[PDB]
Amino acid sequence: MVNGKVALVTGAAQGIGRAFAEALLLKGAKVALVDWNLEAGVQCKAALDEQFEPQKTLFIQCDVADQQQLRDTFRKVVDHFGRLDILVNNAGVNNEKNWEKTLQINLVSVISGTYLGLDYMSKQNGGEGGIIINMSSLAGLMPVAQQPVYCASKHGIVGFTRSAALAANLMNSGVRLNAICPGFVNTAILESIEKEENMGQYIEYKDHIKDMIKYYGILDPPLIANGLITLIEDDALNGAIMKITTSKGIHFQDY
Amino acid sequence: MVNGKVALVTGAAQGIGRAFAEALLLKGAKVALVDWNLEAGVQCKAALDEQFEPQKTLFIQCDVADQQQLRDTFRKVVDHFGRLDILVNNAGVNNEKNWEKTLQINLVSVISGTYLGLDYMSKQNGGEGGIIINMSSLAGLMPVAQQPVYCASKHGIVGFTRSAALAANLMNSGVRLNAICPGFVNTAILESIEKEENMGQYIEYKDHIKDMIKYYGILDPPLIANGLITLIEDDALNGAIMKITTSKGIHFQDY
Ligand SMILES: NC(=O)C1=CN([C@@H]2O[C@H](COP(=O)(O)OP(=O)(O)OC[C@H]3O[C@@H](n4cnc5c(N)ncnc54)[C@H](O)[C@@H]3O)[C@@H](O)[C@H]2O)C=CC1
Ligand SMILES: NC(=O)C1=CN([C@@H]2O[C@H](COP(=O)(O)OP(=O)(O)OC[C@H]3O[C@@H](n4cnc5c(N)ncnc54)[C@H](O)[C@@H]3O)[C@@H](O)[C@H]2O)C=CC1
Ligand SMILES: Cn1ccc2cc(-c3cnc4ccc(C(=O)N5CCCCC5)cc4n3)ccc2c1=O
Ligand SMILES: Cn1ccc2cc(-c3cnc4ccc(C(=O)N5CCCCC5)cc4n3)ccc2c1=O
Repeated sequence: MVNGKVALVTGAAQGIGRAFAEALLLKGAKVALVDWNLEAGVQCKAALDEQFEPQKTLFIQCDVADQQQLRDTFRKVVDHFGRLDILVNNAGVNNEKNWEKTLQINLVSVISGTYLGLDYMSKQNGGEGGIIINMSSLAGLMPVAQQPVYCASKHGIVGFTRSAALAANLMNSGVRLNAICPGFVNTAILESIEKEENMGQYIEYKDHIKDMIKYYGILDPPLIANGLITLIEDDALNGAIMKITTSKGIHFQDY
Repeated sequence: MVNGKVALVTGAAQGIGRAFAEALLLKGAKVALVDWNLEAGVQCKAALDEQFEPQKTLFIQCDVADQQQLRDTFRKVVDHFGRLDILVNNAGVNNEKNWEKTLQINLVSVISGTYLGLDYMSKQNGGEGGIIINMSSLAGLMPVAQQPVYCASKHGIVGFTRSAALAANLMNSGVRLNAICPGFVNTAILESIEKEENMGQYIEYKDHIKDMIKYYGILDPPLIANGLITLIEDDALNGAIMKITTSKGIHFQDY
């Protein structure tokens, strides 16, 4: 069940994040959208208000790269609603010129948010348990030539997820950690490859990514949401890596 | 071959780095030791001077985390031996309490050093070619419960190496990138898993990894040097993952 549970989704004003938020609110959940984009977040919240209830959503503007901001955002989330049951970490960028910030946002922020969610969720620290869902890509399971740091960040995310799952199992925290790896999703992050200001030296080789995209296909963000509702609804699923593609669909990386 | 080539090996004051430096100097290559430990580097340099020629070693104190020092160390290394031919990125600290520093030292520093090596080594830019070998662990392709962020860093190293190999093949830089994934190697980093000021919250489960170490045995740093020499000697090896264990031995991750 999801009804009555509090969900905290990072970067949920557009793309996959807002699809996750819509799915969670459809199943019934008080949802906190945190995002560093003020206008995008306000527009997303005002759109979600029209079909859902006004009081089941809460927008917070914060940069997940900052640590004090993330801690204070978690403080506001748990203060407003009251608890925390689902934590989805999907705030990624495709900047290769400033790859340091890309690594700080994709990987460091994921681990920091996971630790904060364990702080506010683990039974040892006081809580009932829950789920923490980390969003990686198939780049975390296979190499991508035109974006090395993004591949490294996704690999780090998947490794950290499938190790922290075993850790949390050992610590009796009651928190189950799973990772979601989509293929290509029709979002804005897909048009970033076409620009050199966040691609840099690899802007000359952006055609290979387009060829791969055409060969495989493009996934609707709603379908990705069906993955999130599938891991949450299953209690006996800890550390499993969800893979979403076109031909196969929603399956798992049998390790 | 490395009969007269120049190698920048990282973290060569002690442990695996010292074995790499000894092997390379035995083969005939000038070696630039880099370390953040003044005394540990000075003693290693004195020993290597007493063994090999005085002029084939150059010790430079630098913290690989600091970007300015790292780019101001490559400058002196290339301003001393003239060229750069081998780049061994080997600098890992196990510290889960300050996991931000661990991530910065293990993953960010390796990527920055690889980018500097491509800047100073790519055939199209001003160079001739060479090899960049990033040191990883078997935890780079397996989950480890008692150290999640270390697993994430190693997964990032593996993914970045695998992707950057294809990238460098695509840009015609002539630089070959490979990664090494040893098992348990008898060094001074295994004593850090028995320290609560170094492992933090996972110090109650160090027995689980100690059981694994006793089970798979331990490895001699000379074997990792043999693996490095095997990687460098073969010109048809780009992106191959180097696995060293005690039963199979030196072999490759067949992806
Ligand atoms: N869209 C795709 O085709 C794929 C995306 N993913 C992953 O899904 C995640 C999100 O999906 P996208 O398609 O990229 O959506 P997107 O284009 O909407 O980008 C994610 C959103 O997160 C927010 N965000 C970014 N950096 C942030 C930060 N530092 N602090 C707070 N909020 C921040 C922004 O609102 C941004 O629009 C990313 O981590 C991405 O790597 C996974 C596989 C493929
Ligand atoms: N020893 C083992 O059993 C395993 C080790 N490794 C890898 O080997 C490396 C560790 O070397 P070991 O010989 O095992 O032990 P070690 O800890 O003695 O070697 C690492 C050395 O690197 C240097 N170093 C650390 N941080 C630095 C920094 N920021 N700047 C400059 N120098 C720095 C220090 O001199 C340090 O002693 C790591 O890269 C680790 O991932 C891989 C698999 C298992
Ligand atoms: C059957 N099959 C087999 C292989 C396969 C591989 C991929 C596949 C392969 N490289 C990828 C590299 C990067 C990303 C990614 O995160 N991006 C894109 C760029 C913008 C940022 C967001 C996704 C990828 N996705 C997708 C589908 C299939 C597939 O359906
Ligand atoms: C046949 N076989 C099969 C599996 C296997 C697994 C490992 C194996 C399994 N977890 C590992 C986890 C971490 C590290 C590591 O980097 N540390 C240790 C801690 C201090 C920092 C440095 C190495 C590991 N090494 C080793 C050998 C075999 C092996 O020989």
